[PDB]
Amino acid sequence: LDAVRKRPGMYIGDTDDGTGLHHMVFEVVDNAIDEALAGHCKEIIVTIHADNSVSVQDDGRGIPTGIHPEEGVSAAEVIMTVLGVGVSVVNALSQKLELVIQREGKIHRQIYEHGVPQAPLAVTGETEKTGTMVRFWPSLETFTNVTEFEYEILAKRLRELSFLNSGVSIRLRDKRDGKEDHFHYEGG
Amino acid sequence: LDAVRKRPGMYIGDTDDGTGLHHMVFEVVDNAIDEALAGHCKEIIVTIHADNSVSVQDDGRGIPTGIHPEEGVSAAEVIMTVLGVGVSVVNALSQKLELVIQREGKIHRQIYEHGVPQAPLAVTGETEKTGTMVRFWPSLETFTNVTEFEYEILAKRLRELSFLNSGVSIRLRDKRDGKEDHFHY
Ligand SMILES: Nc1nc2ccccc2[nH]1
Ligand SMILES: Oc1ccc(Cl)cc1
Ligand SMILES: Oc1ccc(Cl)cc1
Repeated sequence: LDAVRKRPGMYIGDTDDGTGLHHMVFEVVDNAIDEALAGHCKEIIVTIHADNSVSVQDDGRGIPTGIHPEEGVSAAEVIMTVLGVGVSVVNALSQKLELVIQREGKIHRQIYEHGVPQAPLAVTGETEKTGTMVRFWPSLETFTNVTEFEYEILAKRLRELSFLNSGVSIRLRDKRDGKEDHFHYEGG
Repeated sequence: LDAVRKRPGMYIGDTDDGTGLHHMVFEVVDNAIDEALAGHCKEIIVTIHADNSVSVQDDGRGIPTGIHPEEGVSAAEVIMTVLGVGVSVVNALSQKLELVIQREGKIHRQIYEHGVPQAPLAVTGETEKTGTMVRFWPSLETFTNVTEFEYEILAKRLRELSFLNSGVSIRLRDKRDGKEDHFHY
């Protein structure tokens, strides 16, 4: 990840005008849509939290959690820490990132700070559901000037995406003011 | 450097009891002694600053500044960013690190934050002197509980080093309370 940290602008885009900041959300959304398309129901939920973090949930199979034979860590960690631009870029440029994977009846949890995992991926409990959740706090050392998420920028893009991804329910929620939207095109 | 950031205790030592914190200084000192040993004047200066940073100076040749052909960056940056344990570990676990190299008639400067160079090593002026200086601010995300440098822990180790490295003068200065020592065999 040190390559991304050296020159963040080359990977995410402009880090001052807010375009790079919103590209962080859309990179994560692309991965979530990818996961949601594997299942039958297919719903993603994008939430803008009151602390200007964004979470993206899907109800898909869940990112692989088993140990990678070469890397010697969970396959989830490899995805988050090895170099669309990749979710590893989002992780690198997030001062905090929370990963929650529900898979094979188990809840898996891991926390990152500036791309560095705080502990190995851990099974913390049980679940009937499946899916992946990523919540990230954009790094204020990287992202300057425009640091807060504009609802309209996300709402517009997710609406455009709904028509290209048939059968995928996309929910947008803003916990700052309670505003929400539901984009679900069922064509074909 | 992510391997170091992932498990800092495994490289630097215990990050809670103060062992790792002080080992940061000693790793930098090891490189300063190597550089001092191959200079005419053989002195290093370890300074504890008021803002809880430490700087280590030598008056040796200055570490190499030319572009490393494989890595494509200054040889100094390769030393600071690629894996005694090494100054790259110290760089990775410092919230800020200032590098100053005096070599071949030129002053070179570079700043790192958490091991990440803020710009390429740059020529900032002219000089007659030679040597290397590294000042580092230990990351308060990594180093907990014991966050401040104890003078006597550093003085004890530098005394031991002065006997082993007989030719090398070692000065220790505390800018918080004006305390100082000069170890030389
Ligand atoms: N605050 C902060 N910024 C960082 C950048 C890279 C690795 C660790 C870091 N901690
Ligand atoms: O919902 C998701 C799924 C995958 C990833 Cl990397 C992030 C969010
Ligand atoms: O004085 C010195 C010399 C070399 C290094 Cl890497 C750091 C400090």
